[PDB]
Amino acid sequence: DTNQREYYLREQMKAIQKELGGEDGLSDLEALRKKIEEVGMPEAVKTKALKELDRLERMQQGSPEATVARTY
Amino acid sequence: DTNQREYYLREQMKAIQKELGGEDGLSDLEALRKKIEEVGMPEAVKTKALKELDRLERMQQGSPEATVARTY
Repeated sequence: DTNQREYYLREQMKAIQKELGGEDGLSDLEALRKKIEEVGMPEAVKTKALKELDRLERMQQGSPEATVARTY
Repeated sequence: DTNQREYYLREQMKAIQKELGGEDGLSDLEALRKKIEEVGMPEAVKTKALKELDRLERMQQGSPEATVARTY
């Protein structure tokens, strides 16, 4: 039930996050987060990929740093 | 008083320019939509064309990337 309350909270963040500037998509970073936990993968490289994803998530997009971390 | 005057006159003139605009002004958005919908066309490139159109619909000017997605 505590997770229920939390996931409602972030459902509301879904709503305003969507409508606050238009919706690019299901948030293709969230598509990457889904796909990482589908294909394979070994445990060490899954940890490395999730740290790389969280690093890409909190930087501003369109940076030349970000277009390398997405291609990787 | 001067700040409130500035904001009112600023968006007044911009609304004047919008009204002096019919059919979204020149409105290259609907022009490239008509340039999509009247030729071809396959189906995955339909999705690619509509997502590039939706990336053009959100941001309008200031970044190089808006004109990049226009040309692309």
